[PDB]
Amino acid sequence: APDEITTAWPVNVGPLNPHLYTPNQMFAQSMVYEPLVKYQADGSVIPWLAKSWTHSEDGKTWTFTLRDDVKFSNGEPFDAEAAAENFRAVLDNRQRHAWLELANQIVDVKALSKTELQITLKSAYYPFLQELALPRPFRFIAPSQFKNHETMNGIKAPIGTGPWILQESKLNQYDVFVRNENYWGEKPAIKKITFNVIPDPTTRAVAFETGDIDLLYGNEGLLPLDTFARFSQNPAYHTQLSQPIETVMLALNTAKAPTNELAVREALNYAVNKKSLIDNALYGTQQVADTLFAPSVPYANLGLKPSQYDPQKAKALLEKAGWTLPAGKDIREKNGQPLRIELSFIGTDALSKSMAEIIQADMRQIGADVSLIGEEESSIYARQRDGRFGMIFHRTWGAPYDPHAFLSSMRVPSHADFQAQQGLADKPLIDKEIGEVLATHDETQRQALYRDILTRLHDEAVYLPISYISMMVVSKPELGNIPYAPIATEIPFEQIKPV
Ligand SMILES: O=C(O)CC[C@@H](CC(=O)O)C(=O)O
Repeated sequence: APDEITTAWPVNVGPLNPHLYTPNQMFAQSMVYEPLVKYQADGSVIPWLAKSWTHSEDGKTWTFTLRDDVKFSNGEPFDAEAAAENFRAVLDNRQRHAWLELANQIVDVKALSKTELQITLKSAYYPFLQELALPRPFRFIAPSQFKNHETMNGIKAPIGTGPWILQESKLNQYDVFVRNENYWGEKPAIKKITFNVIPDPTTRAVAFETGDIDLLYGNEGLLPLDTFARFSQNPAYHTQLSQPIETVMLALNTAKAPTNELAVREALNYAVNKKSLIDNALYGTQQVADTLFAPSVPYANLGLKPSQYDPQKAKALLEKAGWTLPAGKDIREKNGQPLRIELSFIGTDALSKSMAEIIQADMRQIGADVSLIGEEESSIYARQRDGRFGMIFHRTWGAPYDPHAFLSSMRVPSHADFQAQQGLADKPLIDKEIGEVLATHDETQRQALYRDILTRLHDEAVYLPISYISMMVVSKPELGNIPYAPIATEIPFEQIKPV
């Protein structure tokens, strides 16, 4: 069966609720639901569901001209009314979509013609279109699929206008998608796709080796990085390491002891040996990260000073900061307390645990005792809102979120970044400039803003950049080159031309 292919994923696709996050896997959501406008690599956008559009001279009111020849998955019709209903459906939950400034920007939406769609915003929002193209929450599910007239409280059956229809899902085993025969665009060469739920990376590797897996698409965690290196040397397989897409780092808690002290945060930076960590835990397959964003990220090439591995400098800062060594002890104490710091991570994540132990051992050489708290992913995401952490693995989102959406998110008190930045005297001002960066049409004002924000976050040592990671692919040679989607979180299955 060429028309058909099997792949893998650590967890099920989820309910495929277009307007909800966890556990709805993004790539999947992007398979079923579509946007009015679609994101391009050049950073621009092309018309999609919205055939073309028009805007008020004052740029606050927008009117899109939808496609008529577009039928929802279940034969139903896609029109301005369903659209308005989705937006409305989404906005009824605006509070949680607070991270995406477009959310708290939509004044209201209403249906003009059967195909005319009018959107008015509080302001002439320049990130309007690029933010509609996102995988969520402004995608569309048939109105005839709510739990009342609400999607925030669940949906009926995941039906959209995508080219892929979730034909079947079975907890802990697989998720099946079939080609949507009544799609409005080009016909996807693959007719069926099957995702095998396989948590372990080593298992995913063997799974591929049996011949039962056509492809493996994911990030640094896909399969063990050394096996991937053996795999790329194998004539019968095919592998690919994309260039960096986002950065992984630790987030230090400024609003909590002892990470409430700039000295301790700076010292934590000079104590970790990135390379040794990278070469040893990531198998030299990814690259070292000095700043929150790589210099190749628009607006981020700021010449920020990299903190180099320097145990020497490390313990010197720490002591001047009042954390001295007591007779007969390896760990530093201040006014009675030891320099203990807890590091939370997904206990069942082989990668996090490794960098964890390395970091732990690195810190111990400067008199700091870090405790590893490997926990359920649910408790981890919990401590991120709660702010119950000392240090915490965290990562950016790749294009097109980085850097504007990811910054926007820092303002919302419902996330790790906000939480970690809390105890910063700069915070109020930083959030002020993020809203301003999202608000100015002047490129030079924008350049300066990103500079001020990113320089503060950097100088105040909020994070401990570790590495810029890549997307990897392992596939059967018959599938040819596996393309990358402009949106970092999507998998371009429709482009895969088998044999
Ligand atoms: O799914 C998205 O579009 C953004 C979700 C984001 C976390 C959040 O803001 O709740 C993330 O973890 O990437």
